[PDB]
Amino acid sequence: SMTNKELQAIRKLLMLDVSEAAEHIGRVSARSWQYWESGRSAVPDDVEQEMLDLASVRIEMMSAIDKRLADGERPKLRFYNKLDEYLADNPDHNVIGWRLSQSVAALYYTEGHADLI
Amino acid sequence: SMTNKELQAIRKLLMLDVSEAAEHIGRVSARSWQYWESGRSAVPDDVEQEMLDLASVRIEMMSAIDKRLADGERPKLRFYNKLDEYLADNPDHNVIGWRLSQSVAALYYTEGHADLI
RNA sequence: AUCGGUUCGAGAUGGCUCGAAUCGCUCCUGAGGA
Repeated sequence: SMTNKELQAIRKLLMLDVSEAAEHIGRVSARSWQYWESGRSAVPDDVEQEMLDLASVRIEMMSAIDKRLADGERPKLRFYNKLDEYLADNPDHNVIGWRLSQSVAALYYTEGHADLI
Repeated sequence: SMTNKELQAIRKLLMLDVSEAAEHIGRVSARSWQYWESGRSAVPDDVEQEMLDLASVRIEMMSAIDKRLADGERPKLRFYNKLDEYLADNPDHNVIGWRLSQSVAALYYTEGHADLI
């Protein structure tokens, strides 16, 4: 059972906007998502499960970069500034994968391990 | 020199809004900060220096939680929903420390090391 | 006019229906205006 604070924490960590999360994860309007983050309405179960699943996918993304850093190379990571240039390189992905790509790449750029292209 | 992608990456990692960074870090209008992130105008050096200094404060905070994690403790971290609630417990801080606190609390909640109150 | 971001207000309160402030896109002459 979630809490509005930790729901907002997971949403802000994965670099999602309110309307993007409302359309693609909630399937609700943005006002309903704002009422879930405010505690006026209780967070549903499936939203909790899907956000925990997306955090697991983020851990699977970080494991391969740790695997490459174990091999002594220095990775180059793609930081797409716009969704259309992301979809030019990615046929079968959406805005969630773009946000996950940005949130994974920003971490390893800030820690000094990798480079952004 | 710092590219616009790296500036946007560090800004989105620290959970700062455009207007907040434009007022306190940039001391400019938000229209100019969008030009620095869009690539129409070059990033000034004194913004680069400030963002790297702030990221070092974040690394210091993560080390400070990790030294408590080394004791076998399960730390209960504080996530603040509002700026005035943070200012009640931190009279001499401002909005930047609130955002940094929120990012560190979200990161340690997500990976299972900590609990949120 | 139209379209985006952030923060909020009501209502037999439901994953619902209506609204508000402000910053932008656009136009003019690290800035100011409608």
